[PDB]
This record gives sequence, structure tokens and C-alpha cells, in this order.
Amino acid sequence: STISRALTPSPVMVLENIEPEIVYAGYDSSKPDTAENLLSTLNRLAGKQMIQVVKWAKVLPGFKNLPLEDQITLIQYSWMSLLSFALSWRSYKHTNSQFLYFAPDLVFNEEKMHQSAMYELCQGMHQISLQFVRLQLTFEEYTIMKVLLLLSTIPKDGLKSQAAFEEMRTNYIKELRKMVTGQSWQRFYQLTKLLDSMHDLVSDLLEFCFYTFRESHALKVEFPAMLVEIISDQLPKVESGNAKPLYFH
Ligand SMILES: CC(=O)S[C@@H]1CC2=CC(=O)CC[C@]2(C)[C@H]2CC[C@@]3(C)[C@@H](CC[C@@]34CCC(=O)O4)[C@H]12
Repeated sequence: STISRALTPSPVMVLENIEPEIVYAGYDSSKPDTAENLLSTLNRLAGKQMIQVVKWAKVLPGFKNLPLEDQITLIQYSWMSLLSFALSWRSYKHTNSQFLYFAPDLVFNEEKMHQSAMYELCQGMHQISLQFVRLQLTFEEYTIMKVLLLLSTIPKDGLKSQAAFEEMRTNYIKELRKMVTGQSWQRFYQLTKLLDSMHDLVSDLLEFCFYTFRESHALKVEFPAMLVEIISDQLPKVESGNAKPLYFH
């Protein structure tokens, strides 16, 4: 047992091992970069990324101590935070925050950001990547923060297993605290601040997403079944005031 306990990978080590492989957009560079084409491509990429999110959630420590309804809830609430945060990370790691690195076959410069018709939302996410450069964010801090985003929104009256969620959330907050190890406190607070700031960015991304979804026929913006499922459930929940964002500050 002493050997067993000592060799057991730390939660952070597991997070590295389970991090999904970077996914391809299947961006069709032969179609013109109209807003309609780009947004439909982003939605298709979102579908493929959500496949990976679910797989990663299956094997996420603490996350299976949670009832199936709570797991589904948290993913539906936070999928946008997870995917936009991962975007900021890939942009930071693969292009030194020069570009928005959606996929290896789909990298946005300024021109694409304008063409997508969500220029300001792209800017918001790029700004997060530029903060990654200011902070020199580490993969370790990144993976923990991403789990904290998964646990950043709950039903206004709580989850089916509120105590286990609370326990799991505190453990990852602890993991973050241990990982940032005067200078220690300041980094931790800068990271908690960045996480908080994701709620406002994500509310704006969701607002655009929900709008585009409800008008997808007029807009000619396609959504894959994966996204149709998530948004169809999430939209009326979020709009009935059933979502509660958790803030550090
Ligand atoms: C600048 C951003 O943060 S894009 C945002 C995050 C993201 C990162 C990826 O890597 C994969 C692609 C996603 C998940 C986008 C998919 C498309 C989303 C949902 C967009 C916000 C608004 C939009 C555009 C069309 C629509 O109907 O809603 C998502």
C-alpha cells in the first residue's frame, strides 16, 4: 500500500495523461470565407471537440464520484468555457498568441476574425491568449484551470450531489494553489481573476451561439447533432435563470 500510494499519479499527472489530442476542423479551404461558411465550420469543429470533452470527462478524477445527471449538467453548462479556454491555450502554445489556433487546419488571423462576423468575440479570446503570455501560463496551471471551468457553473438550487461537487471543486482549487508554489499568492489570485473573467466572455459567446442557433435557418449556419443536443437542452435552462456562475471574487 505504501508503494501503491507513492506511485499513484498526482491529479495533475492524470490531467496531463487524459488531455485530448488536438482535433482537426476539416476546414474546406476551397469554399470562400463567408461568415456562414466559417461559423458552420466552427460549429462542426465544436462537435468534434465535444466528442473529446466527453471522453476526457469519463476519466477525469473526482468527476465520476458525481451522479450522471450532475456530470451531464456541468458539461452542458461549461462546454463553451472549456472549448474557448482550450482555444486560448492552443493559440498561446502553438502561435505564441499571434493567432487564434482553432485547429491545425484552421488558424485565424485578423482577416478571418472579421470574416467570421464575431470579430469582438474573437478579440476577447485572443486577449485571454495574450494574458497567457503575460503570465507565462504553464500546462499544469492550464489543465487545472480547465477543470475549474468545468466546475464553474451549477443549477441555481444546486447539484444532485452538492457535497461531492464541493469536495471535488475544493480539491482542484487546492491543486491550483499547490501548483503556483509573496509571489505565490499574487499568481494564484491572477489565475482566479482570469477564471472569473471567463464568465463574462462566455456569456457573450453563448449569447451569440444561442442567437445563431435559434436563427440558424435564416442565417444558414449549420450545427452538427452534437451541438443541437447540447444547445437544445442548455438554451432553455440558461434562459429560465437555472444557471448559477461560481466566482472566486
Ligand atoms: C472566439 C471563440 O471563443 S469561438 C467559440 C469557442 C470555440 C473554440 C473552438 O476551438 C471550437 C469552436 C468553438 C466552440 C466556437 C464554435 C462556434 C461558436 C459556438 C463559438 C462562439 C459562437 C459560435 C460561432 C457560431 C455559433 O453558432 O456560435 C465558439
